Amino acid sequence: PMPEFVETPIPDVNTLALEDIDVSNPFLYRQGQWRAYFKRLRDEAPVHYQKNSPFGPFWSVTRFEDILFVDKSHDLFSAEPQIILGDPPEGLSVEMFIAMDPPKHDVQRSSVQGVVAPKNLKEMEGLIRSRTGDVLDSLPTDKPFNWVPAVSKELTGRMLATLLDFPYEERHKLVEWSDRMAGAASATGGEFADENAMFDDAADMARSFSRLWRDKEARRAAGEEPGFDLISLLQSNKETKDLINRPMEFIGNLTLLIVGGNDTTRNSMSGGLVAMNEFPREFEKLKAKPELIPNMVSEIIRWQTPTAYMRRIAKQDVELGGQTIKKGDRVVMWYASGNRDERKFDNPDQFIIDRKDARNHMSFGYGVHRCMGNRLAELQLRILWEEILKRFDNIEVVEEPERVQSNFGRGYSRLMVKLTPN
Ligand code: HEM
Ligand SMILES: CCCCCCCCCCCC(=O)O
Repeated sequence: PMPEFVETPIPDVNTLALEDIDVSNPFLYRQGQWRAYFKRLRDEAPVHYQKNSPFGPFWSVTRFEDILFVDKSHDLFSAEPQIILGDPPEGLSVEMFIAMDPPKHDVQRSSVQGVVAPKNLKEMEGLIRSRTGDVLDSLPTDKPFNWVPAVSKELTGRMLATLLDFPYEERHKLVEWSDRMAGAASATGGEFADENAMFDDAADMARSFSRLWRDKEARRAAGEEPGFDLISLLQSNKETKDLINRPMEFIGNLTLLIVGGNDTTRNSMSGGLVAMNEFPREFEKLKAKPELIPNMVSEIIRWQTPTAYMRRIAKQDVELGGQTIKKGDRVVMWYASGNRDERKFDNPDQFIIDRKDARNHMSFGYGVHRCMGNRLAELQLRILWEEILKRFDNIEVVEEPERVQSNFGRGYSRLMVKLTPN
């Protein structure tokens, strides 16, 4: 059983020899050391091998251009068998096409991609906007409140339910299951170290998803209008009508969807407020020119980088950054560093809503695995800020945010916000 990660003070990077820089530490983000640690790696060892880590030996690729190459080169770097830095609880490795190489990756992704196709998103836009306005209206305006459960987690759970047509009153289950899987100490240095609960969740999820498939099939056989959820789409296409007969594909694809959209959406929604707090001239610029919302959504996603990395394994020896990556080595593409690389972005650490190249961010990765839900993610953020401008003249963070323990998700568990209506 992987032991629990206990927080200790992270020293300055200059106190360390290059070979001893270990960025797998899941408290780097919380302690505000990630920026300096990744800068030193970009400047002095952009392709860096760490031989001593709790998750095992690994390479760190930290420059924007080098990450691009690795992410795009599925001929040289495999996404199998996992894309988190460590390993899952033995027996609890779920099959997900995010950790699959072409050509199977392509078959499975194509079988679900229609759920976030633009025509499908347009039909979801009104429900997303309704819920966003209802949630914002319900918020207190005379006192600070925790934005994380009140807004980010609330809207994300509703969205995950809509994607699977999951019972709304059980939506919390999708988040709880996703949080435990992504926060496994063995995989991300997260706080979830009870493996029995992970096995319990796996069975509860297989049963819940199986019940959902059979329930939707029955309702379909009864002539219910086919919805815009993944289940309805899967049951509407010849190749996936029998998907329940293949349980690895079924449970894997559905688990990937909810984990993929769980804390990414949550921390995108919270992170924009943190960026507004650090660069409040950005809020005045936005109020003066709302047209900049779409570009600002890209800049929020660049600055926050809700998912810090994706991991690969070298299919062969590969020369990169003056180093020889050996076949079988684990290679970690640090999006969180790539997006702060001044070789691509001027003033990278600065939140600039009118940033000309904000759309060039690598927060969704690049290559065959580039985030499938990227348009829905941008849609949710665009609606949130449209509805924020309608209601509030100012939003202030009145307390230092509390940040989540993980080397994988970059996020906030507590964000105290004071709203000023207009
Ligand atoms: C800003 C929000 C989001 C972030 C930061 C994010 C992050 C990522 C990243 C980094 C990847 C892999 C990139 C790569 O390896 O090159 C990915 C893939 C994926 N994401 Fe997201 N994502 C977001 C939104 C969403 C949402 C809302 C969903 C669900 C609706 C989703 C579902 C997926 C799926 C299914 C994949 C696998 C695609 C594949 O492997 O072919 N994403 N995401
Ligand atoms: C414990 C092994 C599984 C870890 C969680 C699944 C992998 C992450 C999938 C979501 C990707 C993302 O959110 O960017």
